[PDB]
Amino acid sequence: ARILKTAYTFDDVLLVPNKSEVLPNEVSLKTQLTKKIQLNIPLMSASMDTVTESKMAIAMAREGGIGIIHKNMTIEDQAREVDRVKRSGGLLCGASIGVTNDMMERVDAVVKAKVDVIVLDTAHGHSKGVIEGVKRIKAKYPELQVIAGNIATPEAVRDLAEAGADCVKVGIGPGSICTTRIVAGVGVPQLTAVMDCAEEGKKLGIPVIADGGLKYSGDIVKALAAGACAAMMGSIFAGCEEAPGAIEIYQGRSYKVYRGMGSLGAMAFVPEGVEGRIAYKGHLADTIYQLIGGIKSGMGYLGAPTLENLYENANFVVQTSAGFRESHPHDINITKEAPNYS
Amino acid sequence: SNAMARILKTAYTFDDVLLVPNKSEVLPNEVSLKTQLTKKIQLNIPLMSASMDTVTESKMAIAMAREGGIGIIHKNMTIEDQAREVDRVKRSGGLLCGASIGVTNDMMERVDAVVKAKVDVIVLDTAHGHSKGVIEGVKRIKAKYPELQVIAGNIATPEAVRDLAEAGADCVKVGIGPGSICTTRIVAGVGVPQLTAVMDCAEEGKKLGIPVIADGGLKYSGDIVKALAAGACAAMMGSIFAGCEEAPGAIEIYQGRSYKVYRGMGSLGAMAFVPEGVEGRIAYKGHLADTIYQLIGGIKSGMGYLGAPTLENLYENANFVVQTSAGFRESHPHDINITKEAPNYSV
Amino acid sequence: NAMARILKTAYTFDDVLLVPNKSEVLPNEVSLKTQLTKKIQLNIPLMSASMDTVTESKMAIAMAREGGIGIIHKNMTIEDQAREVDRVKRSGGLLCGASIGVTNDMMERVDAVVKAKVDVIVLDTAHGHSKGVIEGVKRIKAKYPELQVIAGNIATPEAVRDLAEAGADCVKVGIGPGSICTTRIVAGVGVPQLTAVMDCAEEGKKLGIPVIADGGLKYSGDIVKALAAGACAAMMGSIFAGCEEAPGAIEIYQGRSYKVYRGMGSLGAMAVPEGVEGRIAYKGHLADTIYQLIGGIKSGMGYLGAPTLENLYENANFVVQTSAGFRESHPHDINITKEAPNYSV
Amino acid sequence: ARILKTAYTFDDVLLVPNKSEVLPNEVSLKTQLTKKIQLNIPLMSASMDTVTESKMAIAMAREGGIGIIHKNMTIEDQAREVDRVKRSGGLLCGASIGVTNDMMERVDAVVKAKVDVIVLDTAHGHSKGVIEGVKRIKAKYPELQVIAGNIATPEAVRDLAEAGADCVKVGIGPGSICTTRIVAGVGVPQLTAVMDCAEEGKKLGIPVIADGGLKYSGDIVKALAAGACAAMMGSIFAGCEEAPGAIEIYQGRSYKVYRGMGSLGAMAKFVPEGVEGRIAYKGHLADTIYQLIGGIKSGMGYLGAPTLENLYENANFVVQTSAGFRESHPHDINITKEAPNYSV
Ligand SMILES: C=C(C)c1cccc(C(C)(C)NC(=O)Nc2ccc(Cl)c(N[C@@H]3O[C@H](CO)[C@H](O)[C@H]3O)c2)c1
Ligand SMILES: C=C(C)c1cccc(C(C)(C)NC(=O)Nc2ccc(Cl)c(N[C@@H]3O[C@H](CO)[C@H](O)[C@H]3O)c2)c1
Ligand SMILES: C=C(C)c1cccc(C(C)(C)NC(=O)Nc2ccc(Cl)c(N[C@@H]3O[C@H](CO)[C@H](O)[C@H]3O)c2)c1
Ligand SMILES: C=C(C)c1cccc(C(C)(C)NC(=O)Nc2ccc(Cl)c(N[C@@H]3O[C@H](CO)[C@H](O)[C@H]3O)c2)c1
Ligand SMILES: O=c1[nH]cnc2c1ncn2[C@@H]1O[C@H](COP(=O)(O)O)[C@@H](O)[C@H]1O
Ligand SMILES: O=c1[nH]cnc2c1ncn2[C@@H]1O[C@H](COP(=O)(O)O)[C@@H](O)[C@H]1O
Ligand SMILES: O=c1[nH]cnc2c1ncn2[C@@H]1O[C@H](COP(=O)(O)O)[C@@H](O)[C@H]1O
Ligand SMILES: O=c1[nH]cnc2c1ncn2[C@@H]1O[C@H](COP(=O)(O)O)[C@@H](O)[C@H]1O
Repeated sequence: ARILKTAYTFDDVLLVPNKSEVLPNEVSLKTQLTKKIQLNIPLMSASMDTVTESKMAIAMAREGGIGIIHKNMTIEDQAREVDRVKRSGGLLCGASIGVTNDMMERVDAVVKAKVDVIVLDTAHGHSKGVIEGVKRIKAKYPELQVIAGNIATPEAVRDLAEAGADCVKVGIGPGSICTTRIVAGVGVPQLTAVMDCAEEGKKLGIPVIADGGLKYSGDIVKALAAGACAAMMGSIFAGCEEAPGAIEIYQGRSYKVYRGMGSLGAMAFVPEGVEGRIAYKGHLADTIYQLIGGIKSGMGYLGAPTLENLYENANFVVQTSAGFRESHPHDINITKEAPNYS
Repeated sequence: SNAMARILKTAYTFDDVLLVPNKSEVLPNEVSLKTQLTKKIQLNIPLMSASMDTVTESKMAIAMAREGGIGIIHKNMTIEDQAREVDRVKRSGGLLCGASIGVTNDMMERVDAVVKAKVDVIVLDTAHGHSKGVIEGVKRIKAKYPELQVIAGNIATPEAVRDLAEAGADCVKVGIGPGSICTTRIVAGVGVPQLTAVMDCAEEGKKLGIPVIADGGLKYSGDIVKALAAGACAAMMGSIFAGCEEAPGAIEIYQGRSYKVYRGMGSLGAMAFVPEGVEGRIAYKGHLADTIYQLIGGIKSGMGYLGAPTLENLYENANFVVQTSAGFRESHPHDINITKEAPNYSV
Repeated sequence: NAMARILKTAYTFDDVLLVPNKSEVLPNEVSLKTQLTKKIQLNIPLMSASMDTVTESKMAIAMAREGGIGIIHKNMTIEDQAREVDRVKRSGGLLCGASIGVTNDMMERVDAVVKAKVDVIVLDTAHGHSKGVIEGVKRIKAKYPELQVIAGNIATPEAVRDLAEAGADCVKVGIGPGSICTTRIVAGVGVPQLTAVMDCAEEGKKLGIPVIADGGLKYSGDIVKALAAGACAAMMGSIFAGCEEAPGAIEIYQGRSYKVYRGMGSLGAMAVPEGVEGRIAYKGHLADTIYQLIGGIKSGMGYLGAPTLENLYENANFVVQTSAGFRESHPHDINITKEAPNYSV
Repeated sequence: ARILKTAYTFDDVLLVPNKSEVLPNEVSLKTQLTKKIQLNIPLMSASMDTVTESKMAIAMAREGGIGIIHKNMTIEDQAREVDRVKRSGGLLCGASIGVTNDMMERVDAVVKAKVDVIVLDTAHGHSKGVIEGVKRIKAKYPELQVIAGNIATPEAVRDLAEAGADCVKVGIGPGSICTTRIVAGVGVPQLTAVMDCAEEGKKLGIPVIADGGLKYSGDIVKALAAGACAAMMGSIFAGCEEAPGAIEIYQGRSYKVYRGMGSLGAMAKFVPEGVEGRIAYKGHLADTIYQLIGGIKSGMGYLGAPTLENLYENANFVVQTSAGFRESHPHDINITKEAPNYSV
């Protein structure tokens, strides 16, 4: 038993500005999710039963990103949901697969529906089940793009690449709704996790996704600058009109339900998530607009016209909790709504 | 030129660190939680209830033993009552039982009584185990009862592990200042953050062949995983069990909520003074079995994440990272209004 | 083939404290004079922010009368800004500064404030380490070789060097520390201010170019830290936005007096945002606030044995405090029942 | 301009238990305030007009410590105060002195009242005025014991000892009522200040006082283990019935006034370096001292120290994070009973 290092989350770090010749409106946000799949913006909606069904997946795709359709539904329903996305004009669609007895049956149905990428997503991606699962899928569908997760170490990146994964998803315990670190003791602060895993993925030619723990548009800039090809979000999208669930009103405020897929409610037991509510945000398009503007602003400050040189030119400093207080607005009574800050 | 620097080492508590996932070929339902409390005493689960007058009498010790762990009967009662309590556990189906002993004029009379009642382990229990009185107490007890299993505590340094081991202790108990009801660090200025204490003591124990117990400061199942991964053979809890039906004390209702009393053994109320503990209320939890179910499930999850089929394998292959207070905020659920109870998480 | 990296820990004012020095100088014996630029001297090292809720001619006149300087904001027509500079210049030859953006009409605005005899212009931008600001400085110094130019905002030594080479007479440091700023949150970018000022001032001293510590200052002691770290001057928005001389009416809500204060990057000021809009306490007249700030600075210089600001820089030593140190540093374990004029909660 | 190191306050550190052959009841709290002045317990009350006049100094001395009579009164009044303490049984008494035009005449008057020790008390002890003040006092009164302060660095210890100080007082900005670090930006977190200065004092044979920022008895143990010969407190004693000021009731709670000497109110008796407020009434000094001493004795038992010197020689600190601090305090308990040595 040894203590390796201090590991950082997004709130621990800030990016140092670079000499720039590019204005935010001039930068480009295209990214390769896999070698075969390009996205116009590097944003993905989480594969959760309170975040992404076909309604969300279609809107994400029209905005330039992609939704991963959750697997808490019949194989038949999930193929139906993937098919609904694909027939809505050649939109990209993903679907979640689990390490289950019917894994291949479910894969078979979503490929029949022409899914563009599957996510073999589990609480612990660095495992015999996932590794063998990836190898079976690629042995039957060599061309099927496969994201495998979730992981938090460079050894996991190497092992899953070696299995045939086309992309790996990073994130153990940083989710807004996640208790894995509290109930199991396990996880890696997400900025260090993405940085160390992306470094290994660059050496092997495999992209990594930064999944969970993102709250503000500036957090996405950090995750991309740390080397992720894309950022996955549940909380930021669960309050949008296109996520599942009705709008509930209470004391003049509107809400949507959001819960971990390891929460008691979603599994219906020793849960690794919680259940609750988040503010209703309106249409996804308004949220995406603010995320993309802040990302383009950060790339302007970093002198990055596109996303590759962003990682190469990224220098972080660590801030203390007093630095964090300086970074947020302070010593002001904010009386007006800001569209990208709360 | 090169300058002089003050050598101050940082020590960590459970909330300072996280376990890094390992490659895993084991599912949580396949791991084994057996542990050796002492070379002679095996537990089916690595959990102990604290020797406190608001946590463990015979009712709790019986339930802990039936769940696969052990309870330590507290000594805030007559010698005859403590022997009766141990005896009641031992008559309830050969269950394991422990009893707390103090550095007192009547120490051996109390030891004799609980030995007569067939106690399986005594805990020579003190605020400062790395002391002349505890060292001599262990020697005297082992000279009279060479086969009697003795835990000695509490301590926080490898030197204390070495000295108590040389005195004849079969196991040592680590924890100066981490307990939820404890003020030792505040009033005396003394203690060691518990994750570092357990790690540094356990590593010395591993080299001497003596196990160590991680006593105090545990709040969530994941904290126990950290303590076991750091090398502790078992985890001792007061607060986590004190709200259970099987703990001493009536269930008290106030403004629609149910409470039980929990207090330090060094608080005024327990000692009845310069106290080193406080007295208060915690939420009623219901039956011990439901709390144990959640704790065990969390430990098994952690071992799955670390690929550990056994607790020795957990310790041998565990790596930690340090998190900052921002890391801690990410680790807990954040930016959500939690609306439903979770059986293993409360804020 | 470079890779992303974590360079170091960087500190804000609340992270550090100045170690007392042997002193042979009482606080009333110290001199607060400073060179804003080689050409311009200030009797006290304080500047009011170039914002439409902080500085117009009323504030700039009062700042200059106190011995500092105000920068007239550019959220107005070119003609009105020229008029505002002119009102300041007329009142006894007081120093005045004016804000300029990287815009298509940049040189037209410069022309008009030069005509009004502005003493310094600030090429004010969110990201001063940029081609636009560099080319802007060069163009201005080509048409007006002796016009003093401050360029900002920046946070790195590289930026100091690049703007000095472009011809800047002074550089302004601050990416993200402002009270009303959200740059670090929405874009992910910035450098904690004490470290940003120390590292930029270190480069500036090597090149003979001063640097301004802009943003994030809350108490008079924070200004001492900024000056000890090598800044020639401190610029404040929040500390001045509540004064009588700031723009905006005095608003009363539930027995408390307020004034509006907002980021220039806020939706309201621009009518994707990087600032917020709110209200701060009304503080009465600028003179009362400056008195407390100056007294605090003089006290600090007494503690550090510094008769002059250059001596303060040369002999200042900092320690880092933890959040527990910070709790010690503030009053603690006391129910404060009387207002202190230089301390609020 | 450079960052030297991280500096720590009491809440940043904990003492590691030692092997112990001494029980808390077997330890000795005796200490040398100066080479000439022994205290039976290592505690002093602050020279503040809401903490120490003759009533508090007499009570402090009878408990084995010492009070420093504040100077916010006429020279004649301060002499009478000192005189009351000395006539109450040869009790030890101290008196504060400022860097003032009447400095020597104030010293003359308290010397005639037979003060045991004067404290050349100032915001910045590492200054020419204090250095020359000490030299002048020791020139006229070579045997008069002189504490000089306040300071926060080893260099200040050296310069003050060279001036002739018999003891130096450490604390720039730790006071509960102090705003020095906020308004002037200056100070050193108190545990590091005491450790650095006391180590310098030990080399020179000059003791150092840990003055300010103490909240709990364990904070004093840390100050003494860091090498301080004594601890000085305002807040911990200002609520005692022997402190100046009436007991005031507000909404069923009892309070006394407590304020910095550099607050407006105290200076009026303007850029201040302190605040004014109220703290809880604590009853008689004896009950507070009893808890402080018990906690110190417990700490010394944990460290196996029969004496304050052995405590310093064998003390090892570790640093704790804010998560460590949350563990060190009681946590996850609704406290429902008063404890005499713990509040929050
Ligand atoms: C994202 C998270 C948090 C999540 C999502 C759904 C359910 C769970 C539950 C609550 C069921 N928690 C769990 O599942 N915890 C766990 C712990 C350790 C291990 Cl080793 C495994 N292993 C599983 O078996 C598969 C083998 O490939 C795959 O690795 C994993 O899903 C699972 C967690
Ligand atoms: C778990 C704790 C906190 C506890 C439990 C019950 C009582 C106390 C009290 C409040 C009485 N606090 C105390 O007891 N504090 C103390 C401090 C330092 C020393 Cl050295 C000792 N030594 C005692 O005498 C024995 C000699 O072996 C044994 O070491 C110890 O119990 C005791 C503390
Ligand atoms: C002080 C700040 C925060 C501020 C003040 C007013 C408006 C803005 C807005 C909200 C408009 N935010 C912005 O302006 N964000 C931004 C981001 C990245 C870059 Cl690269 C640039 N570049 C601009 O174009 C100029 C070219 O030199 C100069 O670099 C900059 O002013 C601007 C920000
Ligand atoms: C304990 C403190 C905080 C205190 C107590 C009373 C008054 C003050 C006031 C508010 C008046 N604040 C002050 O006094 N601040 C100060 C700052 C810097 C220097 Cl250099 C000095 N020097 C003074 O003049 C003497 C010359 O030796 C001696 O050094 C010092 O007392 C004083 C502070
Ligand atoms: O219950 C769970 N426990 C732990 N992690 C979860 C759970 N459900 C979803 N996740 C992860 O949390 C991410 C969402 O994090 P968020 O964007 O911070 O809300 C998802 O994309 C999953 O990777
Ligand atoms: O009053 C006391 N002061 C300090 N520690 C105590 C006291 N009473 C019990 N303990 C310790 O605290 C542990 C319980 O800690 P908890 O599980 O955090 O509530 C016990 O097992 C003892 O080691
Ligand atoms: O909206 C904005 N976003 C970021 N920084 C701003 C904005 N508006 C003004 N600033 C900066 O914030 C400073 C004022 O900071 P303050 O003194 O902390 O309130 C100004 O002098 C500018 O450098
Ligand atoms: O107004 C002031 N400003 C700064 N320090 C003060 C002031 N008045 C008293 N002190 C110091 O604060 C100490 C008391 O600190 P406390 O024990 O934390 O309340 C005194 O002994 C003085 O050293």
